[PDB]
Amino acid sequence: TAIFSDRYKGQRVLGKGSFGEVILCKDKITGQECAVKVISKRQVKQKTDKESLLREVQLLKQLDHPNIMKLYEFFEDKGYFYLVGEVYTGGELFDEIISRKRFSEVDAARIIRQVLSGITYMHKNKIVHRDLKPENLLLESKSKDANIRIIDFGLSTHFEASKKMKDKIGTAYYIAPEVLHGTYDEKCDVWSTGVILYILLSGCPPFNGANEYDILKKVEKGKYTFELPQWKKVSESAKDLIRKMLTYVPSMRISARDALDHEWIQTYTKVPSLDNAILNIRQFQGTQKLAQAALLYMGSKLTSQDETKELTAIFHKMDKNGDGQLDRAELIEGYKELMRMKGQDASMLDASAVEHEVDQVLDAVDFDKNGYIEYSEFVTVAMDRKTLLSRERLERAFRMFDSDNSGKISSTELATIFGVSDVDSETWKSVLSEVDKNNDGEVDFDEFQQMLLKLCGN
Ligand SMILES: Nc1ncnc2c1cnn2CC1CCNCC1
Repeated sequence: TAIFSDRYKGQRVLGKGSFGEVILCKDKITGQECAVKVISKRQVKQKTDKESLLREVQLLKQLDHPNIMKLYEFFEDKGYFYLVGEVYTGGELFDEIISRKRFSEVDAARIIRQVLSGITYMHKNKIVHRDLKPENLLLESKSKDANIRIIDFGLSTHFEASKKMKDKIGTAYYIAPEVLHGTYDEKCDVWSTGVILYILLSGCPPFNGANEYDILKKVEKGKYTFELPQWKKVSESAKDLIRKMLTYVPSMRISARDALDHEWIQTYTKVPSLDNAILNIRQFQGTQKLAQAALLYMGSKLTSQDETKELTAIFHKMDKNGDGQLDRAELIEGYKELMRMKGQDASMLDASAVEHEVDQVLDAVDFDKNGYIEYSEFVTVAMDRKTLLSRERLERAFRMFDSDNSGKISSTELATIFGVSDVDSETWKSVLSEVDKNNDGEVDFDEFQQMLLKLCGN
């Protein structure tokens, strides 16, 4: 019967993970910083019963390995689960790798040794990941010597994954064929690691396609090749390990522990730079992140349409006198009422968070916080703070993808982006034709924003 907000306060948002938002939190007594993953019961269903979840959490809190995220505490209330663990500040592995001048098999081997080391340890404890992918590999700190920390190990056994595409970007490339068909075991993690290793050394997914289902069809057939030009740079032993890890029948697939003893791991963690692989990983990364940002922008526009009208109706009802005037305490009460009905905002953990947010909106609008305020003006501002925020995230991702600083995305590139985003081919072309009436075969940022608004009913 211990409450999460009695102990921890939210400092800021760390980002979106599988199953929920991750908030940087701080212990109110000790000052300890923690990364808290907040899982919404309404958004995410459980796969196991109460007893199985508690026992797994209890085990996970005791486990310790340098390549595995450390879990500290678990909480639960009427609407949420709170997974409290150690903060890591190095960011995603692949974002660090694209910022390097050089990258060799020695670097790749040291990365994969770390991932294999962590996996081996968790397998010894009968914990399977299943959803292992580059976004679940965080560097512990910004130091060039930083260890990789694998996150979300063991979670997918207890929670059902989202079917929504905004939560599924990247996932199809890395999933083992046996997970698609239902009978899987710890060997599925060695497959996913094999896919990651294939991409580290070549910069392209082994199983690819024009959309999610085309990727899944390729994974399911299990056929891949080492026939690209950049594979001629690579040692035969690297390709031998990859073959063992991407073996189709799991009983015949190499174990994590035996992969650590493989000739390639032994030789290269004891050579030329892969310039072409770095080039492809940077493009891969930019493409994946812009599709994510596009889907998140479309989502936040829909969330805004929903919340704006809801908040107006909450205040209209609150305004018993009917003159449009409410005070700060009434605005706070109504904003808290919005959080009860929705439960979308992870950063509004308690009453004290919403009070700060109300004050931030009031200080922006230039209205006095100790008198009565026009609520319609408050609603417009409060929602634009989420609307403009998501608008800037999209733009940054547009600039990053546009590595030539051309200012434009070509029609070929839009097909790639919307393929990863799983927006129907005929559907976006229609939206493009509606906005691109000069047959340029390309769009600038504003035109791209306009397409996305049209692809979420606006
Ligand atoms: N333990 C963590 N430390 C810092 N950030 C974290 C975690 C766990 N999740 N997150 C959020 C990031 C957000 C960007 N994508 C990778 C995960």
